[PDB]
This record gives sequence, structure tokens and C-alpha cells, in this order.
Amino acid sequence: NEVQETLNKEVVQTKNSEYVQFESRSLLSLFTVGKIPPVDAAALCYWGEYDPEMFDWSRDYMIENIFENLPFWTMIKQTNWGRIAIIALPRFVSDLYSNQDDAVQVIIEALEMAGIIGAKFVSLTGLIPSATDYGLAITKAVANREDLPKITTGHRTTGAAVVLTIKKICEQGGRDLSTEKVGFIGLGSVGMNVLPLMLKCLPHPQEITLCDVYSKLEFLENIEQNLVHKFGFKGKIKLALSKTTVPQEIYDSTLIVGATNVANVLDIMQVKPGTLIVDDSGPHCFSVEQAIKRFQEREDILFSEGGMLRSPFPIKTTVHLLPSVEKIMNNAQKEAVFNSNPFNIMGCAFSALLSSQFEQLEPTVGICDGEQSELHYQILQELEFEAGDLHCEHYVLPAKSIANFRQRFGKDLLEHHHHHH
Amino acid sequence: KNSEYVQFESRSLLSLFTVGKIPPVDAAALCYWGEYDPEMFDWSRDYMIENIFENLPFWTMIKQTNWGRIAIIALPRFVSDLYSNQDDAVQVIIEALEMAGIIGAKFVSLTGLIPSATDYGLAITKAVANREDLPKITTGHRTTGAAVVLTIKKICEQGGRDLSTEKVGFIGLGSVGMNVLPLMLKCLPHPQEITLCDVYSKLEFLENIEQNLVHKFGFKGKIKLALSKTTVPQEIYDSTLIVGATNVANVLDIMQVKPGTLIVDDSGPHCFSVEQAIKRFQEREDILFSEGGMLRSPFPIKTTVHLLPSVEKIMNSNPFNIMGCAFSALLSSQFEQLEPTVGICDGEQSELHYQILQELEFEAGDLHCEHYVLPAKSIANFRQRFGKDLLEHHHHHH
Ligand SMILES: NC(=O)C1=CN([C@@H]2O[C@H](COP(=O)(O)OP(=O)(O)OC[C@H]3O[C@@H](n4cnc5c(N)ncnc54)[C@H](O)[C@@H]3O)[C@@H](O)[C@H]2O)C=CC1
Repeated sequence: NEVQETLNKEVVQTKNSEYVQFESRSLLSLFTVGKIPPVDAAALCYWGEYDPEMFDWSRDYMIENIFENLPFWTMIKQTNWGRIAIIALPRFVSDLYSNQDDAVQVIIEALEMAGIIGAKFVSLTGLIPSATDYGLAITKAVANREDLPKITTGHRTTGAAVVLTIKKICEQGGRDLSTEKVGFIGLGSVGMNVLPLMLKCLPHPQEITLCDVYSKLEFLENIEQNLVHKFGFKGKIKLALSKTTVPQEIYDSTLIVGATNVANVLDIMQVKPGTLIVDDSGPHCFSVEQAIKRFQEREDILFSEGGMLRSPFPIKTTVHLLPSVEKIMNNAQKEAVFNSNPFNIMGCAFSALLSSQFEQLEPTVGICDGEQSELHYQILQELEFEAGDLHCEHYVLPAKSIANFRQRFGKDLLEHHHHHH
Repeated sequence: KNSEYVQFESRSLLSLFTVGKIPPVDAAALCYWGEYDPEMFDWSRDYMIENIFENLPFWTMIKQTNWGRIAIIALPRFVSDLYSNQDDAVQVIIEALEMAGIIGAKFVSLTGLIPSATDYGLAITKAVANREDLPKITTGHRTTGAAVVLTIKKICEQGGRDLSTEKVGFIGLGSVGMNVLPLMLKCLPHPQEITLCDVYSKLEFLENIEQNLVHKFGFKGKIKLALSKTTVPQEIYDSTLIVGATNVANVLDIMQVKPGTLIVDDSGPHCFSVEQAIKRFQEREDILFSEGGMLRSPFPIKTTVHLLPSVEKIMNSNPFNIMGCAFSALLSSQFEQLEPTVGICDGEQSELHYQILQELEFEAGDLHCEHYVLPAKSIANFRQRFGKDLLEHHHHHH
């Protein structure tokens, strides 16, 4: 009988706030009949990673019969500067690493759908750049086609969000960046945008530690030369180097900036009392659960996502869940959508909307021109954007706990703890 | 079995189009879900509209012909919903016209009883107003009329009977029928006798047709006027060829037509019982009866079929056949001489549809009725048993 389903659809509709709206019907269909206006940009995402027991299907069955090897338009972000479509590729993250040619093919199919619904630029979110030669494998295949929207890794806007987060975690921590020992764990695409931008827009730190794998020794040595001769960093520069896990010199840092794609390299239980942690990674370079545990028990650290932006005006999100997956889902999973901060938007996805509104913000393929992120940073300030409030995945750091941290590990107070004697 | 001309696709045609796996179409045709049957679905009528159809148009077929591509799009409505709420019917149609435009359709046919429920297109043209971003609509009734005349030609040919010595009875002279009668008198030998049958409300309308027959159409045979209260009057059963084009079903009793009668019926649903016509044919081979609006292409058509997945869980056409109404939209997109039709029209240009179909070597579909094809051997037996000289020598079961 059909009474439970019509009431369940009444619950999500009568709970649609002014800024979060579920829609049970296909966004693609609604767009084609004229009930959904076109978008100015889009962002591509994947279905995370497959649990054998989150879903009752096999991984191969999901790809073939649930996703049907087709991109799925799942969200719309309505902002004061345009509309962004969120399009899920019919793949998990491990599928994109094991077959790059297939990943490129399904991306191009999604680029064509993105053009139909109006997108002029398309962001590659998450680990998609890492698996597609940072966009280069896609650009080679699009060749001389001009019918498709232009791609972007968005990492210049992501780098701006990380520096905005560095600015915000220091303020809320009651600390000054010029007296921090900043450690960078992994200098990859985003890290190559954060480090130059940080030195141009924020006060220079007292000390900088560059940490990456052994293979990049001379690469870090030349980045060290960039610091002293291009950006004029006059402080101390240490070169940390690790295999599998961070070296024990990174725990001497008071601000840790993570930009690796390898998870759990940083032991959250070994950072000293008072450490600030900004990490743009999915998954994060530390155990989030142990970090929430340590923060709740001791109010010992400040830690946050680095790639999230906060809009000065709220954003209306329209959400269409995959119907066959919506049934297997529970009420607690749906609450995560309704309880999302309507001011927040990821820097990566937002970058595509920025390119469609400002022609001076050119799309990025490959890793290059870290300095250009300054233009992203300045425009985000002109629009009164800041970093997202301190949070990590599902967990928001309560203001009172942040206050307790600020009262005990602020400036002039860090030096009076045991591990800083 | 499995032919290369009928292919089932489990994935959404709309999605496949947006990722570039399906080329755009040149035209489209709008249909509906027949009539709600509680013995087929366990869902209630309103639940199907709200949660199975989701009040959205459904792109369900592609027909690839040698003269273009046609998309078949189902409105999220049953037939009686179109009559009971014309405003809502226009709104869903405009939504379908928007979808049809995205996938490239330049012209869109209104199939079935959609014209009869939308002022023959004028209820839609009013709502589209000055919008020029949408594909142009057509009732396609000039092409349907051409199909009916081609069927009249074929049924008399395969029956071994000459139309000039036939007594032709017209049941239902609405939009389609008014294209058939004049076109028949231009393309085929004039019959010996013509009977015009419609309801009492159209008495003077039929009387007006008689005067045009003798003064404009040049008909010199006998003209009889019959009125139908509910079922057809008993004087149409004196006709040897019956042409039907009504919007009400089972008005003609198939069991009362005389041995040797020819029946061409464009009505959908048919104005007679399909199951009894088949039963009478298999036991007696007494009649020829066929669809009237079905065209046969000289070259085969490749049909892609995407069934609505929720309905498919509960869920063999001739690859040369395509309905004249749907094909009319494709004709408008390839020959700007054939313009779309909205409202009841003069049907002067009806002959051009007939001539252009003949140049393309089109004819009517082989004699069939929905799922049932009349075997060629049985048609041969009919041809030998029911010539004009032999009709009086059969026992008419009274
Ligand atoms: N499937 C398709 O693609 C198409 C189907 N058709 C079918 O052709 C038929 C006629 O369609 P239209 O001409 O557009 O509709 P219409 O409503 O203009 O024609 C119906 C006519 O039949 C007459 N009629 C009603 N009850 C009668 C009775 N008991 N005895 C005699 N006459 C009676 C009416 O007065 C009217 O003139 C319908 O069944 C329709 O579904 C027509 C065109 C395309």
C-alpha cells in the first residue's frame, strides 16, 4: 500500500528549508521540460569508496545496474554568483586509479551532459586531478573540440581556501602567524598554491618545514630556494623527509598544513598541545575519529578542513538522491544533508563558477603558476568570502571548546606548557 | 525473436542522448498511456500518474527511417485525463514540446485522440502564444487521411473488388474523416453509393457535406444520410465498404456486417470489437478488416525501445510499418511544402500528402488489426469467394 511512501515524501518536502530542497524526480528530466533553469558551471565527483556491506550489491553490480555507466546529476548549488551542477561519475575512486583511459572516457561523457545543461566550466573535484594527470589526460582526449565546457582542477581556488583557513584558525586560536612554526606535509598541486600565496597575503611565519617523500629531496631543495629568493622568506627553513609516516620533526611545528593524498601519515596523538592543523585532504592525513576524541576530551588542538569556503550569503542546495540508493538509505544519512551549513561551498567546485563570472581567473590544467592563486584570493576577499568555520567532515568544533583552547593556548600562553619548555 | 530493427534499451534514452550516445532526432510524436486498467496494475490511477509517471514526459522510442529520426514521447496521462482537464493536458504537452526541442525535434505530431481533446491543436497554440523556441505542432490528419485512402485502395485491390461498384459507408466524419472523403474522390474511382453516418448533433453538418459532394466534389452516385443514436443505424450494414473514424469504441457490431464486407477503421480504439472480428475471420473468412492510419515504408525502420523500468517488471511489429500521424511530423521537417495542421482544416493540400507518399513508394500497411495480421492465404480465399457477383449467394446470418 502507498501510504508510507507518500508520507515519507511529505516529510522531506515539509522539511525543505529555504536553502535545502530535496527533489525526488530526475533533475535532468525537470531541466529538459523547463522547470529547472540552466547552470553556469558544474563539478564532477565520484561515489566515494565501495563498502561490501554498506550496499547489499556487489561493486560490479552497482556500476553496471545502479549507476548504469552514466553520469548522474545529483545537486544544484544556487549562489549569488551563478548556479553549479554537481555531477557524479559512475565510478568509485579506485576505479579511476586502475583504468585512466576509462576514467577519461566517462569524464568526457559527463562534460557533454554538463554542456547540455549550460555549464561553461567544469571542476574536477576530489582525487580526479590526481588520477587524470591533473586534467592533462582529459585535455589530450578533448583535443581540438570546442563543443565541450572547459575543465579546471580548481586548485588555485582550493589554495586560497587553505590560506583563508590558516588565517581563520590563527584568529580563533588567538595566535599570530608570524611566531608560528609552520610545517607543510606534502607539497603537491594544492600545496604548491598554498605556500606562495601564504607568504604574499599573510604575515611570514618564524619557521617553515617542508615535508615530502624521499624521491623529492632536490625538488624540496629548489622550493627552499624559491622561498628565500622569490618570496623573500627570511626565517628558518627545514627540510623534513619521510617514508610511510611523517618524520618526528613535523611534530615540532605549531601549525601543520597537510596537502598529501596518502591517509593517516600524521599521528594525531603525537602532536604537541596547542598545535593548529589545516588539512585539505579527502581522506584526511590523520585519523579524524581520534582527533575528535582528543579534542572533546582535552580541547587540546584546533583542526579543520582547508578547502571549504564560506559564502557571505547563504546558498540554496537542491538535492536529488539516486532512487535505488535512496531506499537503502536511512533517516540518519538524510539528516546530514538537511543539517549542512548553507553558507559553505567547497573551493574546488566553486572555482568553476568563478571562471564563468571572471575571465581573468583562467582554468587550470596541470600544476603551474602558484602565484596566480593570488587573484583568486583577492577576488574572494572583494566578495567578502572567508574560510569555512572550523570543522572536520561531520564534526563542527563548538565555539566554547574553541574559546577554551584560545584561553589556554593563545599567544603568550603556548610557551608555558610542558612540551614547550 | 531478435531483429536488428527492434532493439530494447534498458537505459534512459534521455541520458544516453545527453552523453552523446544517441544522435538528435528530426521530429517527434506525442502519445498517452491508453486507458487505466485495474487488472493490469496494482497501483491506483492517481498513484501511477504521481509516482510511476512522475508527471513527466517519457521518451520511450526512436524510429530511424530513411527520411529522418522520430522520437516517441508518452505524456504522463491516460486518455480520459486529457478530456476531463484540458488546461492540465495543455501544460504537460508544452513540457513534452520543451523536451522534444532539446533532443532536436523541429515538428511534433499529436497522435491518437490528443487533437480531439485540445481543440485540434488550437488549445496548445494559444498557450505557446508567441514562444518561438518550441517545435511546431501538427495533428498530422492530412497524412492520416492519405493513409486511409491508401488502405481503401489496398483492401479493394486484395479483395478483388472494384471501388466503382462499392457502396461505401462513412462512420464518423470528424477531422480525419473529412480528409478521407474528398481525397478518396480525387485519387480513386468514385463509388456507386456513399452513406454518411454521424450522431444527431451533426445532422445539418452531414446535410452540408451532401451538397458539397454534388457541387464541389463532383459525386454523381447516390448519397444517403444516416443518423446514429449510440450504435450505428441499420442502413450502414447495407454498405459493402465501411470506413470508420470515430472517437467512441464498439459502435459498429462486427457480427451484423454482411458476408463480403470490407472494413477500414482508423479509430483507436476501434469502433468494433477486435476480438470478435478476428474470431469471425478465423471461423468464416467472411470479411476484410484493417487499420486505416498505418503506412508501410518501402525500406525497413529501426526501432529502439526503452520501456519505463517500473512498468517493465510487470511487462514483434512489422519493421516496415509506421503510423501516418507520427510520420506526418517527419514529413513536415523534410518538405517545407507540407506545412503542419492545427484545427479542423480545409484539406485542400491533402492531395499533396498523397502524391508525396506515392513518389516515395509508400503504401498502406498490409491488412492487419492491432496484433493480428490477416494471412495472405485467407485473403486469397476471400478474394475468390466474395466478388461482387457472389455477395448475394451467401447466407447473411440474421
Ligand atoms: N493513433 C493515431 O496516431 C491517430 C488516431 N486517430 C484516431 O482516429 C479517430 C478519429 O479521430 P479524429 O478525427 O481526430 O476525432 P473526431 O472527434 O474529430 O472524430 C470523431 C467523429 O466520430 C463521430 N461519431 C461519434 N460517435 C459516433 C457514432 N456512434 N456513430 C457515428 N459517428 C460517430 C463524431 O461526431 C466525430 O465527427 C480516433 O479514434 C483517433 O484515436 C486519428 C488520427 C491519428
